[PDB]
Amino acid sequence: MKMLLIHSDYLEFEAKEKTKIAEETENLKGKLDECLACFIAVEREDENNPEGTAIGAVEEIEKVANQLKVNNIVVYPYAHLSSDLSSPETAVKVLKDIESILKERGYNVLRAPFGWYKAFKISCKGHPLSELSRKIVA
Amino acid sequence: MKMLLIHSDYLEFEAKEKTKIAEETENLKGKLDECLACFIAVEREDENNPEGTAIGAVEEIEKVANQLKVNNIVVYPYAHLSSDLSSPETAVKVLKDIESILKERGYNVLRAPFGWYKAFKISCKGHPLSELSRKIVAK
Ligand SMILES: Nc1ncnc2c1ncn2[C@@H]1O[C@H](CO)[C@@H](NC(=O)[C@@H](N)CO)[C@H]1O
Ligand SMILES: Nc1ncnc2c1ncn2[C@@H]1O[C@H](CO)[C@@H](NC(=O)[C@@H](N)CO)[C@H]1O
Ligand SMILES: [Cl-]
Ligand SMILES: [Mg+2]
Repeated sequence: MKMLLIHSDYLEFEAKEKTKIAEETENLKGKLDECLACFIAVEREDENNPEGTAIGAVEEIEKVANQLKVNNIVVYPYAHLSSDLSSPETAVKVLKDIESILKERGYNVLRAPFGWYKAFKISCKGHPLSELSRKIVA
Repeated sequence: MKMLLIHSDYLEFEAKEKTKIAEETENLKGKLDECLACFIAVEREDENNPEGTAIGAVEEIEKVANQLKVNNIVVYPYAHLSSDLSSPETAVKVLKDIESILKERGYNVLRAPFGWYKAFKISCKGHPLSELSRKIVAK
């Protein structure tokens, strides 16, 4: 799994174009202020252990989110972070689990929909811990 | 080299804090509209051929910019795209070369400062060619 975590003034997105793997969700458009935007590519190795991957990913997000005193999290599928992707069924499973576990831990989570081409706007705060890269190996 | 190309309504940045490897510059704030924002990690393999790498990079930028009818290009140093980075000296050499080559080919380029912490803002247009990853192996 590869993740880029961006401490943002806001993240706004709008689903524009369907792909063959687009999921119809209740958040085709969405916005979250004062948030950690987590851009996530689910990778082929993740298929070995989808559940452990989600757990590892949540541990890293919470480390960052707690250091920054941030409760708003956007889980944003971002397949461009890796050229070794998992299958779509595994990827959906892992993204929804990261969301589900974060909500159980009291975070305010907005999941952007899987399998769409989307427009987005972001403003990255630019302090020393505002942009962080994490590689998760379960 | 790893590149992530994003077709944007705009890209803005402001340098905030100097890292220990910051490039000396006066270009500390900048904005470019209707651009292809090119986030670039220069990798250690690029050390064997910095010239071919910049040429390889520009070739890929050109193919996208021509498809999308874009003339405005941001060259934005982005180490997080790769876990196997080049030296900072090689990275700047390559990024500068990318800019100068694009400039010779008629593109307008904004180059974001290397080794500074920057605030930034981007609006990605959201279509199938609006975000592209490219791996450049130099010829
Ligand atoms: N292994 C994977 N990890 C994360 N995301 C994945 C994926 N496989 C497919 N996707 C999703 O399908 C859209 C098209 O590839 C991807 N779309 C995107 O990454 C958008 N940023 C484009 O605007 C994403 O929703
Ligand atoms: N091989 C390389 N390729 C591209 N950029 C590189 C580099 N080595 C160092 N940098 C730059 O130094 C900052 C601190 O690592 C890097 N900073 C950044 O990538 C910010 N966007 C996130 O901190 C970047 O400016
Ligand atoms: Cl979804
Ligand atoms: Mg738009």
